[PDB]
Amino acid sequence: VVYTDCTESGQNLCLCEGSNVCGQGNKCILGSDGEKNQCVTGEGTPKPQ
Repeated sequence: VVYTDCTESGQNLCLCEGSNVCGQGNKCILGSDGEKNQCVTGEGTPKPQ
């Protein structure tokens, strides 16, 4: 399957780290002064369409 490019910090099923997708149940953190992506644990949200 293929989702889409993230657009808000806290997503999961999106292209977080590079072109690879994270995994529901985690928590990605976008834009953060140099930190464009980081698949960290926590509770993210299924990037809607």
